[PDB]
Amino acid sequence: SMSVFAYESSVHSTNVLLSLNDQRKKDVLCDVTIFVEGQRFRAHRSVLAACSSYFHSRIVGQELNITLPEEVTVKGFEPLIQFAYTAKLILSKENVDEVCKCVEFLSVHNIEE
Amino acid sequence: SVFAYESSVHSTNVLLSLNDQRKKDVLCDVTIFVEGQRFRAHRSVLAACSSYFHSRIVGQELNITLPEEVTVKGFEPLIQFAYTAKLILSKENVDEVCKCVEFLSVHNIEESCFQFL
Repeated sequence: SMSVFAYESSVHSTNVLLSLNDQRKKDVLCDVTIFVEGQRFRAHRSVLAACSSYFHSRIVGQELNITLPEEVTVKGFEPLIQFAYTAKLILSKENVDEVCKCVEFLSVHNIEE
Repeated sequence: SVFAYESSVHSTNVLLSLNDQRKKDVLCDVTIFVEGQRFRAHRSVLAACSSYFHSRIVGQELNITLPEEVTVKGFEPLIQFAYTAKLILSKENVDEVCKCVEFLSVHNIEESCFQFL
């Protein structure tokens, strides 16, 4: 019958993000280093720009080194880079104000505040 | 006490953004040559989506020339799949797309739908 068919993968995007996270954790095929409180986080500039307006501004014109200022803490940032790369944001009484602030600062998209 | 949120759309937003960078030619790092046509992409995404690109990328400005088995008619829908999750097949393109999936070893495509067209 069929002249056309639109095949749709329900697993593909989750799989891309998983592979990008695996790249990140193994430090393979990354292209940016973020410095937070003197701690080095490896990442992909495309993914950071996708997930955050702040990173988008600091990346789009441009290896790359980005220093986040003292308002950004590791306790606040670490869960957000994990969100960026996993779709899962784990918050606790301990980290929630630091995370909340760092979402305003980095302008991280798609987080129900 | 803890709240853990899991977005089922988040990975689909990131891929949308990456597709938009790709179309604008912003933040890309590899150029693919197919039939003398130039396709800009992200090496990380091609590696994630294809064993062939993974081998050509992992230890490596990056230029990747696909051989004459790879055609634009076969390739274009697959680079679009890789960045959208949607593969549009037609009686015209389906054999070319199918061969190019075998050649590139593109992940996450149910091969049984080639048979519909």
